[PDB]
Parts: sequence; structure tokens; C-alpha cells
Amino acid sequence: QWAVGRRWAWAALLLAVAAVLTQVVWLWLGTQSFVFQREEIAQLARQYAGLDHELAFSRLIVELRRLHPGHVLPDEELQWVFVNAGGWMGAMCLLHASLSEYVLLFGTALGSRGHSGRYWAEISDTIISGTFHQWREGTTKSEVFYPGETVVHGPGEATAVEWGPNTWMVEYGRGVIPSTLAFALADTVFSTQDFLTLFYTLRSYARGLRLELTTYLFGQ
Amino acid sequence: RWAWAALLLAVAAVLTQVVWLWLGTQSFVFQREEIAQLARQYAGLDHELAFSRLIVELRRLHPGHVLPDEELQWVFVNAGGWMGAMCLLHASLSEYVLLFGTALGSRGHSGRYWAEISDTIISGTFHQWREGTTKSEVFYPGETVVHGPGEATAVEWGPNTWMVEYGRGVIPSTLAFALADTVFSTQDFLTLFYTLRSYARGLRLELTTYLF
Amino acid sequence: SMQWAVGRRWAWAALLLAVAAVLTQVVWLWLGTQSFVFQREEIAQLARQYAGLDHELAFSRLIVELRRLHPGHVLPDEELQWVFVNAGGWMGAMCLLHASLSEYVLLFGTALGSRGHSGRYWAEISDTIISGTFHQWREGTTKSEVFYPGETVVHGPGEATAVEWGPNTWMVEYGRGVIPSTLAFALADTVFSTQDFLTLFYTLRSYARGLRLELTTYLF
Ligand SMILES: CC(C)=CCN1CC[C@]2(C)c3cc(O)ccc3C[C@H]1[C@H]2C
Ligand SMILES: CC(C)=CCN1CC[C@]2(C)c3cc(O)ccc3C[C@H]1[C@H]2C
Ligand SMILES: CC(C)=CCN1CC[C@]2(C)c3cc(O)ccc3C[C@H]1[C@H]2C
Repeated sequence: QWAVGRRWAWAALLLAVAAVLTQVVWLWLGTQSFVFQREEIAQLARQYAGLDHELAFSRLIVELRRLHPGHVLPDEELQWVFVNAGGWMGAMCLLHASLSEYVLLFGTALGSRGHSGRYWAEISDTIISGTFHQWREGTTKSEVFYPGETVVHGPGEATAVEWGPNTWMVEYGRGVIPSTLAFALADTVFSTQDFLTLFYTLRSYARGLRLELTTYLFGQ
Repeated sequence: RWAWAALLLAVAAVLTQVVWLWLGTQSFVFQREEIAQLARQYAGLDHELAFSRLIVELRRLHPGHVLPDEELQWVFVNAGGWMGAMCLLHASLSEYVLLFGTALGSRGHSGRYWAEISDTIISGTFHQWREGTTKSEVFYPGETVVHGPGEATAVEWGPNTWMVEYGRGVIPSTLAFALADTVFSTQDFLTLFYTLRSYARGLRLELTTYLF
Repeated sequence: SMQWAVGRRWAWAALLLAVAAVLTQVVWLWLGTQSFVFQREEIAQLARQYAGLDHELAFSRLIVELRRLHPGHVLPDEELQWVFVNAGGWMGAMCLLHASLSEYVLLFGTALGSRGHSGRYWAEISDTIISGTFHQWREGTTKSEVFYPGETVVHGPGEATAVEWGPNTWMVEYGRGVIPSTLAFALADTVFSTQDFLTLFYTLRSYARGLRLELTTYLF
């Protein structure tokens, strides 16, 4: 037998860790189990667009609790919380939250303009009421969306968003949600100082994570 | 020399007792409905003429508690995403009075400070969207809107909106929300200095009035 | 005799002092021939000729004419990129056509409109409107001015205004002064609001391209 040098063992362990971590991340990605399909949320919320946004939200929540038992928060853990980011302000009520998927009801009663953000997640907004103006990166034109339509904010893409008065939509997102949470709390920390809103957002996220962990370990 | 270390605690307890008693024995210069009616009177006038008449009547009703014309100054306010301007008439650790507004209009956060705010509208519109609600409320010239302590709303001021404002609470707590966007969005340190100087002038006026 | 003869070391030190004085005097003349590539309000007098048309054709023809007029000082079509611009609570987009330490030229605007704070930098900014509206609110007043297609907004050095842009606003912009002071404020929201570091990279790279073009033109 023979020995191996220290700097040689450095590169050897580097290669070993590289192989192990790459194959482990691949085995991780291969076992990803998305609960909601890429277009299920939109194809369901379109069936309620045009109603009273309160009635539409209630019916959508009942339908999502019926179709996916164990992945929608209870009536007690539903709470509207403000959200300030990229210069815009709205309100959200979270229904489903995990490390890859999230579902919520987003909206604003006054309207707002701002920067959508650049993060690693594909997000779908199905308009229940109001208008949605979108300005894509590198254009001089604005695209308007009305109730029924669905806006797909793609990963990497950066758009200027504008919601009109009484705008209300159903949002579903899939990707690296922790990467969204950095942009999520920027205006809360450096503008509004509304730390109770920060706590409410983090508590809703923790409640969604706990519900998903419970349904994973025991479920049904 | 241990007693020398404990004597500071003794004197500090005595000083805190004095401060507590003085905070208990504290009267307020202005009342809510006073400012409300005074502002609703001048609602139908031009906003500049209304401001002038209101400053005149406030100096009449409360001398020594309103700033002089040499220390009156319009200063911008960038906070919670919204932008406006204000002119501070009176300021203390407990109360403040100022004319506020915006000529272009704005939308943004309301703030979560330890103070009750009262905005009486001279011109324009005030849209308020309360926390946990899905509808909005509107206030037209002459009406008064109260922003409670520890409450967060969404505010929207239309074009050419101007109002009178009177707040009562722990005013130093409202200062953290006051300089957030000034440092992290506009970097307008001249306006920051102007705001701090207006607050210092109000404190100086109140001190020299209470002391002579 | 000895009357006209001069020593050598004295002459050496005298020439050193003379060169020192001459250089310290001609360093002042660095402000004597400013030679601004654009004669005061030339950009406004130019852009007022193409403002009536659609904004894209106007932009194209303006870039063509400006490359004709001052060649070598305008970026080529390979380095013309629209970049989002968030600052002072407002959002728009820019396309840089000229960049230097004393002056800059670009095309600015937004499709959705935006309101916010102008900024307190050492610069005289000239925003010449091509399409849309401009609303300016000067400091100390309670009224506002409005500017329509064909006019020019002059943002003075050290001033501070409230800026508003309506829907489909597009203008050209030319500014003199210490541009790094403007750049310090230009990317504050990008750090503390949008957190779009890719846009920060794009804007800094565009400024670097402008500086490189202006450097390799004075040396060639
Ligand atoms: C405007 C678009 C495209 C999506 C809005 N949406 C709203 C909810 C969401 C969870 C969020 C939460 C925050 O606390 C701050 C910002 C944002 C932006 C995203 C989500 C990542
Ligand atoms: C938004 C509402 C309801 C009132 C605004 N008003 C404007 C003036 C004021 C002094 C101020 C100053 C700042 O620099 C930042 C925030 C605020 C909130 C209050 C005052 C405490
Ligand atoms: C608003 C006014 C008066 C001029 C706008 N104009 C737009 C382009 C410009 C380069 C810029 C870039 C930023 O990234 C952020 C802010 C600003 C403000 C100036 C320029 C200095």
C-alpha cells in the first residue's frame, strides 16, 4: 500500500464531495412532488372570476380544501397581512406554503405601482377582479389584463406591475421561495418599519411549513 | 466605595420618579375637536389662504405654542413609499401640529408608531384602506380621519390634496418611520436636516415658553 | 566677467520651481476649456424636432442624427440596452447614449407612469419630452407645473422636486456636473427596495461602456 499527499487529498476529497453532492442534488430534484399543477390554480380560479371577490375567495378556499385535504390552512390560521415591496403595497392571505410551492390571495383596494422583483420562481396571478398592467423589461409598451386572464411572471424576468383600484387575484408560485423572501421583506425593513407585519408574514410562512410537515409525516 | 456605586442608582430612581410624576401632571395645549372645527371652518377657502388664516387663529388661541413666520418652512417628507410636504406649526414630545399634503398625489403605508393622528382635510381627497379589510374609505374636504395607535393602513392622496394634522402620543417613536426613506430611498440629507431642525425649533419654543 | 555668469544648481532649482508654478497654473485651465460637446440647450432644441412622432421612430431617428453630428461620442447599437431604473420611490427605464464624468445623455421614461422624489445631486438635468406628460412640484410651493410634448424640464443643481410621469411618457435627458454624485443616489432603491442586483450590474456596465467609449475616442 501507499499514502497520498495532503494537497493531493485536498483535490481528491474535493472531487469526492463534488460527485456526492451533485448526485444527491440530482436525486433530490428527481423526487420533487408538486401538489398543484402548473396551470391548475388558474384553471380553477377562472371559474370564480367576476363574482364578489369575498364570495369568490370563500368558494375557492372551500374548493381547495376539498380537492387537497391537508395542504390548505384552516379557517383559524387565515389572516390578511399587508405586503410592501419594490415600491408597491398590497395585502395577501396565505392558503398554502412550503419550500417550493405557495398559494395565496393577493390584492389591493387602492391600486399600486412597483417593481415585481427578480427571483427564481414562476408565479401565476389569476385576476378575480380589477385590472393588471404589466411592463416587461426592454419594451416601451404596456399590457393590460382583466378579470379571467392570468399573468405569468417567469423566473429571471423583471416587470413593472400596476394594480388598479379593487384589484384582487389568486397567486400560485413554484420555485425557491426563500429566494423570494429576501425581496419580500426589503421595504418592510427599510421603509415602513412595520415589524408587526413582518412577524405576521413570518408566522403565516411558519404555519404553512408546519401544516406541510404534518401532512408529510402523518397526513390524510 | 460601593456606596458610591449605589448612590447613582438612588439618584436615578429619584429622577425617574420626578419624570413619572411630571408625565402624570401633564396637560395638552390642543384638543382634537378644536383642531377639527378650526380646519373645517377654512375648508372652503383656497388652501394657502386657509393655511394663513389657521396659523393666525392658532397664534391667537395659543400664544407661545406656535412657531413664528421666520421659523415656518415647507419641508418634504418621503416615508413608507409616499411623498408629500409639511409645515410644522407646533411640536413637543407629546403633541404636534402641522399642515400636510401633496400636489401630485401619492400612495403608501401609514406607519406603526405610538401615536394617535388626526387629519382634517382642507382640499383634495383622502383614501384609507384598513388592515384586514378588502374595501376602501374616502374622506372629502371638511372631514376628519383618525389613525389610531399601533394601527397600519394604506393611504392615498389625490392631486392637490392638503390637510391639517394634529398628533398626540409618543412623538419620538414616529421619528423612525420619518427618516427611513430619507436615508434609504432619497438620500436627501438636506431635507433630513431641515426636518430635524424643525423638530428642534418646536422643542425649543415649547421649552422657552414653559421656562421664560 | 562675473557679472553675467550664472551658476548651475541655482538654475536647476529655478527651473524646477518654474515648472511647478507653470503646472499648478495650467491645472486651473482644466476649467478654462470645458468644451462641452453640446452647446448648452442643444439636446432640447434637437429633440423638439422629432417629438411629435411615435416614440420609437423618434428615438431611432434621434440616435441616427446624433451619431451623425457628434461621431465617436455615441454608443453603438450593440451596446444600446433598456435598463430599469428605480430611485426616490419611482420607477422607469433608461437607455444610455453618452456617458462621461462631466456630462451624460440618455433616453428615459416609463409606460405605466410613476411618482417620486427627484434627488439632490450636483447636476443640471434637461429632460426634453417626446411623448406623454411631466408633472413637477418644486420645493417650498403648493402648486405644480405640467410639461407637454415639445417642452423641456430644467432640474437645477442642488434642487429637490416631486416628479410625476403619466402613462406612456418618453423623453431625452442631458445632464452636466459631477455624475458620480448622481450615480450614488441613482442606485439606492436598487439596493434597498427592488434588490435587483442584475439591474445594478446592467447599469454599472452601461456606464462603464460609456466611459470606455469616451476614453478610447480621446486617444484615437
Ligand atoms: C407582484 C408579484 C408578481 C407577486 C406578488 N407576490 C405577492 C406575495 C409574495 C409571497 C410576496 C410576499 C412579500 O412579503 C413581499 C413580496 C411578495 C411578491 C409575490 C410573492 C413572492
Ligand atoms: C400618513 C399620515 C396619516 C400622517 C403623516 N404625517 C405626516 C407628517 C409626520 C410628521 C410624518 C413625518 C415623516 O417624516 C414621516 C411620517 C410622518 C407621519 C405623520 C406625521 C407624524
Ligand atoms: C428624475 C430626474 C430629475 C431625472 C431622472 N433621471 C433619470 C436617469 C438618471 C441617470 C437616473 C438613474 C437612476 O438609476 C436613478 C435616478 C436617476 C435620475 C436622473 C438620471 C441621473
